[PDB]
Amino acid sequence: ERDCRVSSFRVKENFDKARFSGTWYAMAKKDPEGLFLQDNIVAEFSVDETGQMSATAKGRVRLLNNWDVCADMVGTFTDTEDPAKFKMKYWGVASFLQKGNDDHWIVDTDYDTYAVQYSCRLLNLDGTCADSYSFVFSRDPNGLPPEAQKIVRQRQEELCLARQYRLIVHNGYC
Ligand SMILES: CC1=C(/C=C/C(C)=C/C=C/C(C)=C/CO)C(C)(C)CCC1
Ligand SMILES: [Cl-]
Repeated sequence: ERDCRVSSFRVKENFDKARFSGTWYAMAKKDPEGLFLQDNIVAEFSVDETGQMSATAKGRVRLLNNWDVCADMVGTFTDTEDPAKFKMKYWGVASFLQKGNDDHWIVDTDYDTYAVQYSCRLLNLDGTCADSYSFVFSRDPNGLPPEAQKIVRQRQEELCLARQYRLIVHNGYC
């Protein structure tokens, strides 16, 4: 019954880059295919005088055969016609870290408590996502208050992802 076409997904009305700036702690994630950030994930968002949003991110990644490594990433966002939908060019401060360019949607936020992010890297032929990821962020590293949690759960369901998240631990690995 639920519409899981990516083109159907609502995102944050009148998204405000300035209000979104600062530190966001990843509390949960739905993983894409392939190498991804593992845990201890913290993002720092900024916006400059011209209005270009950028970010940095720290987090543990496990390069295969179980090598751990605190990845240190940089992201720059290109605006689209939708104020909450961006193209994110990203890379690591080290050359060998993953680079690429992902859709970056702010699905919902209240700016001072929670944010829900979404990226579809590849569509299915029916308009659903073949390869997605999603972060839930909190301003407080100790987690969301119940009212925000309940909103986030609704957004998770709307993205057709609600069963597919895992919690992210923060234990000082970085
Ligand atoms: C950059 C960046 C983001 C995603 C970064 C990613 C996905 C990094 C992946 C790194 C890997 C896989 C390293 C292993 O080589 C998110 C969406 C958190 C917003 C904050 C800025
Ligand atoms: Cl569930």
